[PDB]
Amino acid sequence: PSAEEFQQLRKKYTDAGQGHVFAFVDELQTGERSQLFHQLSSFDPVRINELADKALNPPASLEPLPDIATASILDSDPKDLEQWYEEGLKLVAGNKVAVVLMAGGQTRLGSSAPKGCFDIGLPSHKSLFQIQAERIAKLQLLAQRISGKEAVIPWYVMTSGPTRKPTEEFFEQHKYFGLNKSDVIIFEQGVLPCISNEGKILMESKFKVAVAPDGNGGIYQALLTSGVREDMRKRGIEHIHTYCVDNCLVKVADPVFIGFAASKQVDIATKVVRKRNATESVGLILQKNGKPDVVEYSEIDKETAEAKDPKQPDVLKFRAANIVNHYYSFKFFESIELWAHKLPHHVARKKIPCIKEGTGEFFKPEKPNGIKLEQFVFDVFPMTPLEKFACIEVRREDEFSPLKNARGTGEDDPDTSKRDIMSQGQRWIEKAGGIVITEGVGVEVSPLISYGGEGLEFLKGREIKAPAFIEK
Ligand SMILES: CC(=O)N[C@H]1[C@@H](OP(=O)(O)O)O[C@H](CO)[C@@H](O)[C@@H]1O
Ligand SMILES: N[C@@H](CC(=O)O)c1cccs1
Ligand SMILES: N#Cc1cccc(N)c1
Ligand SMILES: [Mg+2]
Repeated sequence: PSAEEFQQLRKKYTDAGQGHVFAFVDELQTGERSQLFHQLSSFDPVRINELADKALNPPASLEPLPDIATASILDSDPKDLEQWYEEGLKLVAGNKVAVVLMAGGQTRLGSSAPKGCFDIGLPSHKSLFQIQAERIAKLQLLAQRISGKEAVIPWYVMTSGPTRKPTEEFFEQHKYFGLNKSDVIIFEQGVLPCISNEGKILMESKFKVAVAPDGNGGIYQALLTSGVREDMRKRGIEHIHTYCVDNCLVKVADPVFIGFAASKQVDIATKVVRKRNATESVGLILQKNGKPDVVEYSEIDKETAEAKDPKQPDVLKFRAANIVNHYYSFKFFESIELWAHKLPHHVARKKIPCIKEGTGEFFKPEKPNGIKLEQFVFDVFPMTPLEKFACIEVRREDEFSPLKNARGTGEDDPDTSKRDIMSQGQRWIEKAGGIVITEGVGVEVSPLISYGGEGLEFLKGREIKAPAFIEK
């Protein structure tokens, strides 16, 4: 507001080679001026230059994880599965388990609304959010069955600038899907400015810098400034499940996963499924320089993606596909301030509509004109010793069905999503003794009826005409 303050900021940016952001301040109303001022005050231009330099002029041994760090639901001792399930449910019952939902993604889907609101066309027309909340509701009920006391899994929902407000409205319109409003917290990750190919801050309007969400790796710094970590501490949380909004099969706060990690006493555990083929758009979990790590599908070499296991020439050497289902101890979140700044910035070339520095005409670029920076949630893995890390294989058909693409794509889209949920529901019923007569597919089982296939005895011997919906 004061010329003294506005000039000092203009000197900082102009000294930093970013003076062009003041190019149009004389055309500006006093409100558009204070907006430009406060947004520019929130960035350190010299820090921006450092980020841009490392992204635009940037300056190792890879093996599978050692078996001491891996497990698999597909061949664990059934006694371990039962023990891990029970211990997981006891942790839920003790009110020590929190969930962080990563829902700050806008693009491959072409929907205006947050991805969590999407109706994949199930007979219930439930959104991804609602299905996920109902797994929470159901899990809290199952855990009460082994304590006779209320169980609470707080739901921390991480949004972005783009998705925050519509997410909150959506939850409020659905009355938080029957959870207690005081146990669901919506918070927001931060942003970084978008950077041109020449290292210049890009301007979205004559008074606003173009910025973008700082990647799901922004979760950690967001846990601090939002107050979520403090809330977790107040609730006595000790175990956190973090996952991506787009997976309609996500086993929220999965008791087997939690029990497995807590009994191994790891700082961090993560779920994988067998990679479907060499080109699947998934990060690969592996051992890099003797540490647990993830190579993202956008950064891996073709030679690495196609390497083959020696005695199995038709199988991929690296096939532990990351399904974005992570466990943390609370102790680990208590260290965020020591290492949140060590997280790398990954770089994507983007077409960012902006104002031309010269004339000032808002234009959509032909070719990629700049970059976006993103920290990745899993880049904490190499901070974690192998002995404090666990990677457990799950079943894709039960645990991983991501919504990445629009209806009509043919993979990882609303139709494969719906088909996976309903194939799962039929499978559950059949194992419980039900019969599904199909004349044309599958059955949608509400999470409030069954979290993971239990509680379906009441359908033994009963015939079900697919498509069907089983609800309370
Ligand atoms: C930073 C991050 O979480 N990347 C994840 C995430 O990729 P996306 O770019 O967001 O589609 O989801 C994939 C699973 O669907 C996972 O394999 C990958 O490693
Ligand atoms: N997760 C992706 C998102 C995108 O490509 O838009 C990124 C990789 C590297 C920087 S951003
Ligand atoms: N738990 C824990 C912890 C504390 C400090 C640093 C790292 N890498 C982990
Ligand atoms: Mg193993």
